[PDB]
Amino acid sequence: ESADLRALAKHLYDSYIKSFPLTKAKARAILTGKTTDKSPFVIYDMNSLMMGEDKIKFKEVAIRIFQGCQFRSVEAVQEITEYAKSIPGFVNLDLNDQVTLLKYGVHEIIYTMLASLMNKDGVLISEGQGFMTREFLKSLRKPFGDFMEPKFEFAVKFNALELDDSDLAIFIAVIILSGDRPGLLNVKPIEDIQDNLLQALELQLKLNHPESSQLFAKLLQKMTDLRQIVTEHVQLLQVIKKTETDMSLHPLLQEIYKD
Amino acid sequence: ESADLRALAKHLYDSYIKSFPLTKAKARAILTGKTTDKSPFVIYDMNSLMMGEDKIKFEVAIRIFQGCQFRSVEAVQEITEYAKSIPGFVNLDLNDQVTLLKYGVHEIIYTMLASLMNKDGVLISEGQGFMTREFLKSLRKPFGDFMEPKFEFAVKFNALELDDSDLAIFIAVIILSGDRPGLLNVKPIEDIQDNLLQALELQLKLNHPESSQLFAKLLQKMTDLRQIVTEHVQLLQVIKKTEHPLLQEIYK
Ligand SMILES: O=C(O)c1c(Sc2ccccc2)c2cc(Cl)ccc2n1Cc1ccc(Cl)cc1
Repeated sequence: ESADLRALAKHLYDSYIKSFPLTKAKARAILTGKTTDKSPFVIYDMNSLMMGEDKIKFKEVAIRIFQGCQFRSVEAVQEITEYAKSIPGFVNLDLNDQVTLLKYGVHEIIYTMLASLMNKDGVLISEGQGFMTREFLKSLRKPFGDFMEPKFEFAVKFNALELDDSDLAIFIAVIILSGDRPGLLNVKPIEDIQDNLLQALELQLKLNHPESSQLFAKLLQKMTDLRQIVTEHVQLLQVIKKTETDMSLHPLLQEIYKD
Repeated sequence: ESADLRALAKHLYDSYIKSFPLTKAKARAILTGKTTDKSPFVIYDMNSLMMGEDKIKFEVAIRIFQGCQFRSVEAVQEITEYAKSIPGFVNLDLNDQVTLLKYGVHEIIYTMLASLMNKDGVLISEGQGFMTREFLKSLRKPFGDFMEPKFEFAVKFNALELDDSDLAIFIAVIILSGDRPGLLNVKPIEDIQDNLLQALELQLKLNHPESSQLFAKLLQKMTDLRQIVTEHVQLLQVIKKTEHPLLQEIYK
């Protein structure tokens, strides 16, 4: 029945609101100039980089950003995990599976919501207080100049679909409850929920975006882009783990990463 | 007007059946042997336990309370789904919704843990098990005292013979407690609790006419509930001193 799906859309939107303080809609207000939010201090060079500790709340310059990006990730992990817990069925699954959905589905979800924070020119940082240009990032040191660039490439392809937060919440769920991830014990109950999530999404996109022909297919097809950018990341991470054996990864991120 | 409260009373009860798979009527049948159709595997000492993972699919004392937490999390989800059926619950400020559940869940979980409990132990795994109280008292410290206070409370609580139709309005009242720290807009909250309480007060009289001042005795147990949770949280404090990083994060 329609009504059962649209009621599941409501439920997940609501959890998404309750688990993610910087929504895409908050993000876009800041990035355009609406008077519902005030303005970001742009960081675009080492000079601005250094009023940045003064103005907005917050060792090589390139690495200090990394360990900042890395701390943001763990907060984002902490946040997606809370959102999964609301996904009907998820907590009832086997527990070894729950950790395997999270461990693999987390990064794909990061880079999806990181797109809400990005436009062609840069990325909000610090709960929106900051904004860091794409040009600054790509100009950093020879391992680090290439970390956020393919994130940007995806985000501009992705943001063109013009999803709002309420669509995103359902698409986030499908991502989590995949069923094709390595090491799952009972894929069938997973697949059964994801079938329900896909149904919900399918309806939701047709209702929210009635002129957007085949947005469902175009949405789901972007699950390929995400996969590939997780792959470049992991590989790129292991380079600096031995360029700077000085630098440390936080334990929960450590667990996520199982080469 | 009493029609609305009788109407609220069944709207909640129906929502409670949809939200909670294992009801007190259901449990009660299993405990008393009345419904002989199925009989729960019982875990009375060590060797019954290791045998129990085979029958009911899921150190020893650690694995036990660890499984005790997995079900809390499941239960929280069933509570949350129920909450959203309470008239006007979803109409409140999303922050106030999160705060009512943040502080309300534990009180509700021991309440419905009481439906699962008699003098001698507690039903486990959707009732397909029964773990003896004496087996859980034999656990290592601090684990041998964990469920002992809860057992104490359930016997007193189960002594007010409440049914699921009662508990349905009761626990609603727990959730609309306007004194949870950090609320932003309390009027609507207290506005719903004063409605739940009217409906609970009527429900107690009609369902328990011979039970004198039961309303009052129910409201007094909410002292024993709050005291229980306080007592619970800081034993999880001293278990943070005795014992995947992904797992710790699912369990907050
Ligand atoms: O998942 C279960 O059914 C369960 C469990 S899980 C378990 C089963 C066997 C050995 C260790 C843990 C449980 C454990 C204890 Cl010490 C007390 C009550 C327990 N239960 C029953 C329970 C039901 C509901 C809620 Cl809210 C919390 C607990």
